[PDB]
Amino acid sequence: MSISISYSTTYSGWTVADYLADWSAYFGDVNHRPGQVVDGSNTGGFNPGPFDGSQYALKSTASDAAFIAGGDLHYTLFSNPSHTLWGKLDSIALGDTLTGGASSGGYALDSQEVSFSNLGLDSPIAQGRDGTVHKVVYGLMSGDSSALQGQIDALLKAVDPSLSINSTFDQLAAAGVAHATPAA
Repeated sequence: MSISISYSTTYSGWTVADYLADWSAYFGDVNHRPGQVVDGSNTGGFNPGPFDGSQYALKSTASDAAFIAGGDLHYTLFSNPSHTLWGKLDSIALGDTLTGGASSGGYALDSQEVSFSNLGLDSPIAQGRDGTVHKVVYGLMSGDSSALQGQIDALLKAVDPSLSINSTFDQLAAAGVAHATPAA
């Protein structure tokens, strides 16, 4: 039930908060909003889709950044409550260069920098766009990871009250929550 974090050794001395503030700005905002949607540019994709998946993945339109959201996710499109992403969010993986899809056995990052697993998030359809899953993932699409940061901060303090998003990855490794992965 405890949050698990992976990080490239490159980020060992970063705080989680500082990494996510930079990642949000580096990915930027794909502008998935009325009158701005561009299929194959700023929709992302589900595995296996078309409107539900064990993964939802999106590449930046500003940089090589990409994320993969993992769990059991559902998008309502026009159906009440419209344009809601709901369901279970277990993991967020952040890095560069999205590959794959259903036919490849899933989505993958060429360079996975950081991931957060065992997030334990579950938002029902009835909450619509006010659901935590919706707000966490939409923040990643739109250059504001405040919602994700708050959920990670809460999960860390729940493992041990000395931990927070102001901890470095190396501090979270010493606390048994985080695990170093190979550098790009």
